[PDB]
Amino acid sequence: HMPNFSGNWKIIRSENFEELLKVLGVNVMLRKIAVAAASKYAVEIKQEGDTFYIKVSTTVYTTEINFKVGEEFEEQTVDGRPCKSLVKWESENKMVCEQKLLKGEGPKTSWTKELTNDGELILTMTADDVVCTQVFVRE
Ligand SMILES: *C/C(=C/c1ccccc1)C(=O)OC
Repeated sequence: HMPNFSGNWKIIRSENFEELLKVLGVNVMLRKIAVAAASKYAVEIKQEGDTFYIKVSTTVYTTEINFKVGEEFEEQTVDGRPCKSLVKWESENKMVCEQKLLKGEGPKTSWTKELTNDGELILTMTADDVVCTQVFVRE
């Protein structure tokens, strides 16, 4: 088991989170409470080959996804709406996920995760023209 995405990550920066949530139509007071909650984001990943288990948690809330690169799975937008998601590799250490809402119309959502050369995990989340960036380090 060589070094890959696998491991336990804690956030150290969080740029544009508030504006992402605005685009997704979250009200001011909840955006502010979500920004506070976001400085305790922790991520646990177990990666085997193509196949991923990911646990994202804050203080009061936790979610898990399991997916295979290339195969459709069901999950949620940053704002809770169910969606069909599909993950593709973009390079050795970057994956990108396109999301389509199960029900309704709304903004085009996507995320990426990427391991950098100096051992950080970077997560981007996109809603239309707005890009949120979160940097994590090994716990
Ligand atoms: C890693 C991750 C990111 C994410 C961001 C926004 C919407 C859905 C997913 C995730 O969900 O892993 C559980």
